[PDB]
Parts: sequence; C-alpha cells; structure tokens
Amino acid sequence: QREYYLREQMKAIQKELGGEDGLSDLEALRKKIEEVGMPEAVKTKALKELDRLERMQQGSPEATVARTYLDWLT
Amino acid sequence: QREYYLREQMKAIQKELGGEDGLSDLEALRKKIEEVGMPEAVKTKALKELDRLERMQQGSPEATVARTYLDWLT
Repeated sequence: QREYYLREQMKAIQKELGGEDGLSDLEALRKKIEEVGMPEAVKTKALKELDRLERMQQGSPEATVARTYLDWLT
Repeated sequence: QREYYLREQMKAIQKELGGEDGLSDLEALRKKIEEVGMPEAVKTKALKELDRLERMQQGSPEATVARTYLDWLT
C-alpha cells in the first residue's frame, strides 16, 4: 500500500511535469508480467529489472535498451 | 544571477517572437494527415507531437527531429 501511494504520487509528478507521458513510464509492470508465465526466478529477476526504472525518462542509450530487454522477456 | 535573469528574460522574448516560426510546426501535419488515406492508428501515432510542445524552443538535443519525423511520416 505504501508502494501503491508512492508510485501513484510518482505518476502524479509524471503527469505534473510532462505534457504527454513519454512512452508508458514504468506503469504496466504490475499486470503485464503477472499473466505471462512465468517461473518465479524469472519474475524476481523481472522485478529487479522492473523496480529500478525510476532512473530516467528521456533518451536514452541506457533505458531504451532495458525497455527492449523487458519487452523481449515479457 | 544578473546574467541568469537576463538570459531568461531574453529567452522569454525569443519564444514570444516565435509565432509562425516556432509556433505552427503542426499545420503541415493537418494538411497531409487528414487527407485521403491514413488509418486511425496512423492518426494516433501521427498526432503524437502536438502536445509534446514545450520542448523545441527549450534546448534541445531533440528539437528539430519533429519536422524530420513528420516530413518522413506523412
């Protein structure tokens, strides 16, 4: 629930600063991962790739590679 | 802080002299995307750049990529 309100205020500041929301920033990882498969080790490594994408929104040569990674995994 | 104030007031004047220069970066898209042709998904992906507005007079490393994207898309 603390996670809930904190990622909700994080989406609040996301809509507060951005005008468009800049290609789906970090949101869906609650439910698009919970339905494909999966082995629990894959789910834990997924969250340890999901729960750290609070890094940057724009660009990038670093976060788009990880987004293609999590797409290819999901 | 004086020269910071001066740069920001002159940048204010500069984007208020950007009417039909930096303003009207859209209307080629209204000319050529509401013509005969384009499906509604192309309407969604093509009108992606109007309300991403306030970032080409501000900076940018990704300022003039909008005319490139539109002149290659529509």
